[PDB]
Amino acid sequence: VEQASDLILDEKIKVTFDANVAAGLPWEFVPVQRDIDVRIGETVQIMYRAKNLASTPTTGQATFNVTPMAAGAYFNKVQCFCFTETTLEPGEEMEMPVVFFVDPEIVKPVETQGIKTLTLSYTFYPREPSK
Repeated sequence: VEQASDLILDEKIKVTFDANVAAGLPWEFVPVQRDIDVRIGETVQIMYRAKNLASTPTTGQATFNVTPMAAGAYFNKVQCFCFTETTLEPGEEMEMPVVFFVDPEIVKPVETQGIKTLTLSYTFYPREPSK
């Protein structure tokens, strides 16, 4: 429950935040690190930041693949929507904290049964008017 010390068993499980960007979002979408580890539950704060480098406002509405393959379900980002890139005016600095961990429920089902490097492949590529 945006904390996990019932479930923080020892697996220092590595995670690989695959941030990507293309024309469609002309924003300096910085990952904080490529990757982290969490003790399967360890609520770590990882920010994200986006400077809008269009010379016009853009939207953002960026697609992802929230999984290495099997898992994704077990990707404990915060719920309630809040990846708010949405829209920015030309020069505006979006930044937000995310708090994150891997669910140790990953080490339960046949689905995963071996999967342990979580990744979210984020693709900032919706639409620019012109940068």
